[PDB]
Order: sequence, then C-alpha cells, then structure tokens
Amino acid sequence: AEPPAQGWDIHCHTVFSDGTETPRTLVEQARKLGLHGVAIADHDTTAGWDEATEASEEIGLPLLLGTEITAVDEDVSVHMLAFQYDPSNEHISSMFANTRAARLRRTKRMVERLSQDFPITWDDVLAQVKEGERTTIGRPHIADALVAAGVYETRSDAFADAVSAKSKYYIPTPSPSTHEVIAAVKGAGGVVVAAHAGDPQRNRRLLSDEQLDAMIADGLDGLEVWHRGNPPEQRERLLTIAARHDLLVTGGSDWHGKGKPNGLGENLTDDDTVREILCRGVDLIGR
Ligand SMILES: Nc1ncnc2c1ncn2[C@@H]1O[C@H](COP(=O)(O)O)[C@@H](O)[C@H]1O
Ligand SMILES: [Fe+3]
Ligand SMILES: [Fe+3]
Ligand SMILES: [Zn+2]
Repeated sequence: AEPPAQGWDIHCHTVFSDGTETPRTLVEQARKLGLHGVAIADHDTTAGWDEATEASEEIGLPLLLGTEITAVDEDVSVHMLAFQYDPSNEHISSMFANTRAARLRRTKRMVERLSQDFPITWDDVLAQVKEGERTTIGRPHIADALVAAGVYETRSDAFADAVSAKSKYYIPTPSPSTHEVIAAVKGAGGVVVAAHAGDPQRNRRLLSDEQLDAMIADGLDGLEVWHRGNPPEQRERLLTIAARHDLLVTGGSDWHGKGKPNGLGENLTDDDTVREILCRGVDLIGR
C-alpha cells in the first residue's frame, strides 16, 4: 500500500488541548486544502466536539469525532486514537477526567521545579491554556510559556531541552493501560486505533508484535501507518500486521497549527477506511 493522495486527515489537535487553533479554523482550513473530511482528536477530551460539529455543518465538510487517549503498555508510552464513541459514556468520561486531573497535578509540579531555574510561573502557563478549564494541559503549554518568556525560539526547542523527557524537570503522567483504554473505547461503542506506533522519538523501545497482538485480542480496530513519525521499515511492519489481522490502516498529520511543523493534510486516511470507521462507530448524527 501507499499513502493516499486524497482522503481525510483524522489526527488534528486544537486549543482544547495542545493545538493553537479553533475547531472552526481546522474545518475551514481542511476544506480549503481540498480534504474530503477531517477529525478532531484532542488529548483526553471531547470538549471541542460541539464546536467542531457546528463548524462542519456551517462550512460543509464531513467530520469524524475523535480523541487521542494517553495510555501506557508495560514501559511504553502509547497514544490511542478513539473515534465515534458515545461521549456521555460514564467509564470513558471518568477515565478522561482522571487523566486530565493527573495531567494538571503533574504539570503544576513540573512548573514548580522549572520556576526555580527559569522565569516562568504557573500563571504564565495558564496564559497559554486557551480554553481554560476546557483545555487538556500538558508539556506543550509549559513549552509555550517558555517561548512567551523568551527562553526558547520555538516550542520544539523547549522540548529538545528543559521540557524534554530526558530532563531533570520531567515527571511522567499517571496513565491508564492500553487494555483499559481499549475496553473503554469499545464499551462506549467506538473505534480504536494505535497512533504513530513506529515512532522512536516517543520511546526508548516501540511496542512489540506481542503487545500489538494482545491489543488486537482486546478489540484494537486499527494502526496509524501514514504519519511523519513512522519510518519506512516500520510502515512495512505495521502494514503487514494490519493485513494479517484485517485491521484498518489510517493516516493523519498530527497537526497542532503553529505548535508543530506538521502540515494539515500531510498524511491522510482513504475514504474507504473512514467509511468503515463510521460504520463501526456510534451514530452521533443528532447528538
Ligand atoms: N513542538 C512539539 N514538540 C514536541 N512535542 C510536542 C510539540 N507540540 C506538542 N507536542 C506534544 O507534547 C506531548 C507530550 O506532552 P505530555 O503528554 O504532557 O508529556 C507529546 O504527545 C507531543 O508530541
Ligand atoms: Fe500522539
Ligand atoms: Fe496527536
Ligand atoms: Zn498533541
């Protein structure tokens, strides 16, 4: 297989987490770029769903409703994309609330340490959280505060240094397991995809085939293959696993607006695969 030349970008972040733009801007731009549709996929939240739906309806661009869920498997950080699930589901709702509170707590303790050595305060970080309580907070907002304070040129510079996972300031966020996340997403009627699973900058080691097999047995629907973080060998490895188990194969930009170099639409999911996501997920039309 090859990355599709046309289709949907199903991996896009907004101000409701670590992106710089609104759901409306995402939809408007996705249409302008000739995309067939888009998804919102903010971290550990559905807070931008109503805004995204409204935009989609006003601008006339099909939308997938999604969330990027922070998770862990043994010692491996794993991000799970969850699409078209019941947002009022009590298990998934409380798991997100817990992750957001754990994130808040962690990110505050990181800023407390960073402020000993850098000119940043909790309020400078809060200034970078664009939707307030409705924004899922994390390291990008710290990086942004350090750029607003003049310590680094870009958000990516900050991550190369003080905000890096290697640094003495770093704290990990307590996260649910991939087995729990998959059960919750399937419980809520959704479709679950392992995000950029071949990406080494994320982890000391990638998920192994055995860990992927156990997630497939849990109900994993798919693998994000077309992503700038997956090198060629890993794309072939993941495509093979997907072919062997009949998994869906997705692509997306991981756009965060000005927060990353990733271009909206730079990788895509084909129309057939989006069809299938929609058919497997919950009918949210009306809700
Ligand atoms: N410019 C950037 N460089 C590195 N990571 C970024 C950037 N913008 C957003 N992120 C995200 O920051 C997240 C880590 O934050 P956290 O989950 O709070 O540890 C990773 O999922 C990221 O890819
Ligand atoms: Fe991710
Ligand atoms: Fe992402
Ligand atoms: Zn992000």
